[PDB]
Amino acid sequence: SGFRKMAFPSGKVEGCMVQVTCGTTTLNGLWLDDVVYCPRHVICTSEDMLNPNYEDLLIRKSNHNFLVQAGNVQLRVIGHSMQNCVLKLKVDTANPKTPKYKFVRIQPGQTFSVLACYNGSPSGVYQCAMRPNFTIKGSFLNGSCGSVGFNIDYDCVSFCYMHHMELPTGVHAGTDLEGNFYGPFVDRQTAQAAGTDTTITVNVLAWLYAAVINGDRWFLNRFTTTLNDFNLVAMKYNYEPLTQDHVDILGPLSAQTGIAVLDMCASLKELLQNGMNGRTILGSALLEDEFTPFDVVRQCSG
Amino acid sequence: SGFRKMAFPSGKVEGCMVQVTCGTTTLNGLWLDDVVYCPRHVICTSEDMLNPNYEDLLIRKSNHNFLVQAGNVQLRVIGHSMQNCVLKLKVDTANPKTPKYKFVRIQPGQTFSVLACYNGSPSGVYQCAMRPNFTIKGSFLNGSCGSVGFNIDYDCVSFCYMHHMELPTGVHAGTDLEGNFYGPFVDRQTAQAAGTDTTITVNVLAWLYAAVINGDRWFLNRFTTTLNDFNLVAMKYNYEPLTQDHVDILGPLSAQTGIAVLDMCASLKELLQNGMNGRTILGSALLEDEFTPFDVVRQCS
Ligand SMILES: *[C@](O)(C(=O)NC)[C@H](C[C@@H]1CCNC1=O)NC(=O)[C@H](CC1CC1)n1cccc(NC(=O)CCc2ccccc2)c1=O
Ligand SMILES: *[C@](O)(C(=O)NC)[C@H](C[C@@H]1CCNC1=O)NC(=O)[C@H](CC1CC1)n1cccc(NC(=O)CCc2ccccc2)c1=O
Ligand SMILES: [Cl-]
Ligand code: NA
Repeated sequence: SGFRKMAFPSGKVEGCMVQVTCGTTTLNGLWLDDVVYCPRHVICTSEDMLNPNYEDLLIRKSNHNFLVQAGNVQLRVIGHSMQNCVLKLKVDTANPKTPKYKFVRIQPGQTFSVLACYNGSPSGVYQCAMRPNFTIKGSFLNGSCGSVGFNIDYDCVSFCYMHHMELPTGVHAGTDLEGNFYGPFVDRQTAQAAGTDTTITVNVLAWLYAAVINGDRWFLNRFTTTLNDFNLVAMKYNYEPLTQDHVDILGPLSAQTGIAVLDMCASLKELLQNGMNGRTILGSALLEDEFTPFDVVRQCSG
Repeated sequence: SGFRKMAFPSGKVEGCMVQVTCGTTTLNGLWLDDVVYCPRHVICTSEDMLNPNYEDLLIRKSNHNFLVQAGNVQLRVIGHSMQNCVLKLKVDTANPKTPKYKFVRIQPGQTFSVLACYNGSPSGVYQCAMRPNFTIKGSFLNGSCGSVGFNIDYDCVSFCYMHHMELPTGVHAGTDLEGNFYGPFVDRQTAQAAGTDTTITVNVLAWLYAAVINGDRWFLNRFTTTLNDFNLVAMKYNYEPLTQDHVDILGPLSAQTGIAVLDMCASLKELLQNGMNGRTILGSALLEDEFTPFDVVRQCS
């Protein structure tokens, strides 16, 4: 038993990480088949950052302006293509380490794993949620851009995130692997607002289920609640409202523990209104909202 | 910026993970060169588990009893050697994915990454600290035995831990790769005590430093304390006493932040003496002691 923030093993993705250099700027790219994917701002000087015209800036570049290094070997860039906020460099070699893979767009409240890289070398791996405001609380220094987030489904790597920038609050923003931002963000050096973050209620309920599986039972009451009653309490503590769909998702955990989703909602209800009375839950003094029901099932059952 | 529990990438160690079967028991092994290491209780049936004579139990086994599998491939076991609490199965083939590696015995206080496996398939990676009472707060289901813990220095993999068992309190216990148990534990199904854990003081300071680098400033104070003054309040709140070596190890974070180690020791005296009152440092309402000074550096420069 036990319970940690756990990430998918990084192997299949370590094999796709390369270094991309354009003049002064070097950052990380994703080499799959004969394409390398990286953020388009690789072309920007720090002058360009304030207010780039990526169209004009890319016309100034030719394939030979792009240095791609796979470990100790360079890959000749033959083509290049701007797709929204990513750059696709067509290269003369196909990644023989290319896994079975997918590009997906994750939803708020869903988690993925981040392979944090620098100069095309994997440095560290960790688990993130896409916040309801389409930001991530990651760990990125300069040189980490084009690091990716991913899930594995046995054989298949799902690529969902590429890291582009850090916002004034210290939270991070990136794109899907077709180069569209999550949220109202642009690849430019200007102060950008994220908006009010909210707690991922369905994930918090999942965490409380993980707590009971691991034998923290003190916060359980014999009470139940309706979805509407829970929700008008919840709104008040800035909690994402809970739909029938969120209940159907929590179902398998209901069943592993024999506690109905709505009895657990009554338990959450009481925690927001009473607040933990200096007790802990999975040795935490606050409620955790970055574990999906899938995360909890993956770990507390497989 | 930002600050996360980070694990080393698992690619190198994923290459070395195999499934080992003895009769009915199946678990994870580490395959380096032409040798697979695994926990020895692989030879046990669940009655044996209660009080095993590993010597007489191993005697009954021959190489053919030992099914080893690398994905779909069967490796021919051609020799077996019990070393403390690990089995060394010698096989006909060198792992061609064997990284540069060492076997190390980490100290209490130090972190490593865990690659959790089932049926010789990696499933997840997480970061642990070795507790002062030689337990780990792992995440381990049945099948995870033979899961290994490690650090990476550039290209070289330091193997430090192999998973054997869960204690009555929910924490986990294992061996180095010479199969000596971390702590006063044996591979018997019998209730065993870890006894009093303590807070790793040097880690709390490094984490306080991680906080300042990230702009959690609020707990900084005009004051500075002495080691002796600091340690008197440490003894009380069940913290490991602080030594010159600990100050010396915190030096580089001192350099990065411009905050003397004993200025920061005074923010901590403060916090233990007044609790946090439910205020948050890097959005934790409790003090974190599972980040080393090297882990904060590695991640904050
Ligand atoms: C990547 O491009 C990279 O890793 N290699 C170059 C970086 C990674 C960043 C920087 C540190 N942490 C990260 O996550 N990305 C950037 O530097 C972006 C590029 C922009 C999309 C075009 N970037 C550029 C300039 C400024 C910022 N952010 C900040 O300066 C902090 C927020 C802020 C606050 C006040 C006013 C403006 C901006 C940035 O992220
Ligand atoms: C491995 O043998 C394995 O993965 N094999 C398939 C497991 C790993 C376990 C599974 C659950 N969590 C883990 O860490 N290890 C064991 O099953 C050990 C083997 C014995 C050392 C030789 N093991 C066997 C029996 C019992 C336990 N522990 C418990 O039952 C919990 C603690 C407890 C409580 C009260 C009284 C006694 C023990 C065990 O870890
Ligand atoms: Cl906490
Ligand atoms: Na916490």
